[PDB]
Amino acid sequence: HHMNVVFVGAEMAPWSKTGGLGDVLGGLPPAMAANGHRVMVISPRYDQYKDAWDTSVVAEIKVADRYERVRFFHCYKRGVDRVFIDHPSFLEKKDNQMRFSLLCQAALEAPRILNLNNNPYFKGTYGEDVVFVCNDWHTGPLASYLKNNYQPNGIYRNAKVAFCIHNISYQGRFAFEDYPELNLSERFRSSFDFIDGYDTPVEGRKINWMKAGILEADRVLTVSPYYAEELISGIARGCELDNIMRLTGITGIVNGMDVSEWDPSKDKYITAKYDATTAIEAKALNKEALQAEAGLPVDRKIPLIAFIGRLEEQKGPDVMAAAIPELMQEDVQIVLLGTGKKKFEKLLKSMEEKYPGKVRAVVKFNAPLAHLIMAGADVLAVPSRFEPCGLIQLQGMRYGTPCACASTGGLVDTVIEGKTGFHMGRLSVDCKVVEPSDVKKVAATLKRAIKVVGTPAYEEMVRNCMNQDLSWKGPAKNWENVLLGLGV
Ligand SMILES: Nc1ncnc2c1ncn2[C@@H]1O[C@H](COP(=O)(O)OP(=O)(O)O)[C@@H](O)[C@H]1O
Repeated sequence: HHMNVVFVGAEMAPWSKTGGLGDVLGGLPPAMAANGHRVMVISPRYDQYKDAWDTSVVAEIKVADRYERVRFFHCYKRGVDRVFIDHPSFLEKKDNQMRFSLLCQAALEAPRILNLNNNPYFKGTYGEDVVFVCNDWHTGPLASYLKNNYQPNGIYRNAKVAFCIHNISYQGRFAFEDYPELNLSERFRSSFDFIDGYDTPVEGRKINWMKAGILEADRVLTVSPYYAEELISGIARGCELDNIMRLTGITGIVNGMDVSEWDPSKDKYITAKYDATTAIEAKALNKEALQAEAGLPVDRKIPLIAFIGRLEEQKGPDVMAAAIPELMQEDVQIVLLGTGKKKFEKLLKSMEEKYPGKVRAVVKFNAPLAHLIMAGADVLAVPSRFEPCGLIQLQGMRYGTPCACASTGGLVDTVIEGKTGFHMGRLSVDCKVVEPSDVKKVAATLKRAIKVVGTPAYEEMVRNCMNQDLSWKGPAKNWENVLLGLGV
């Protein structure tokens, strides 16, 4: 009931963030700390971070051949030991395994060779009685490395490791010839062994970090009970890949959100701050502000749909694009924000091209506009092919922007038909294709939603969306309940 928890991962918010691998490592740790636990977060140091004080300690780490020395910078925040692995690989305007071999290894060092009494309730060295939580493929090998170099000769021993699957789309798939460069022994080789892209003319033996991660760990996890069930089942399509393997007894906990960064009542990018009680009328102002900014006609009576995502197959921009002509039979505005492929970037761009005054396709990392979008949009459209957690709909609801979404993944957990949004049905999972039945559902659902807008029930829906707790408080209790199971 009083465990030491060490979180490892490539990205770590606020410092190194892009996808919701960042947010997870930024928010879950302190929430877990606030539950009276010794909680640490090891991740690489990508830049010369300000509150990042070198604690001088250095390990030397065996990578391929070269013996590599790492610096350990520290910053101790929010009840949480934030540790940063320093090294010149971690600064690059290939040698990809190297860096994260570094990472997993260094992360095995910081628990012992660091004395850190900053915590008012816990002193000394973290110990060798740990629970490791490994995140995404980048940390796969850690479980392995621990059994290789520690458990045989008395170090850690009764410790355990949980592997968290943030997105099955990225597995860390490498040449099988590159194996030995991990200074792990053959026993573990079999766990990495992968037959990639079978039957297709590109099939090839491969090394798979996630696979290793998954197979070697004491407990496996993902970011959503429905996603867990989608995997355990068969739907395990990471798009290009499929099933990877008969996944076994995996466990899913819905993510929380960074409720401080996204807080309509304190947000500083948007024209009008609000809570649930003034949402409707402030959202109108934000909406018009948005309408201007997007050079669309300013009119609060026009329902505005929003799409915000990386323009990749997983987030269904092609599908969104196909549905536009249909929706343009209605008096509605659609604002899309994201950046990804070319084919999609121009798919949307052509849509703006065809209906100006009604469609605006924006292509950039405009964080300010995302906020503005969240504040002013009436519905968020999230036609995902697959969706492990989803941060966009959590953000949306926080801002009272109900969601019309694909009935896949974490959206099934977080978006309730009638209370906080509108399910669309599940989309064809053949990423490379655009099912006309899908184009139909998407269109259809969006039409319903926009018809709801600006009616009493809609305002209730908004209120529901705002009145949830989407902090890490509830999540963190679920996580710990799992980290309990692990005996340590
Ligand atoms: N153009 C953009 N500008 C600002 N933020 C963006 C943009 N595109 C995506 N995002 C943010 O990144 C996320 C998109 O999906 P993401 O969570 O990265 O999926 P995954 O974690 O599976 O990679 C959203 O949560 C959104 O807030």
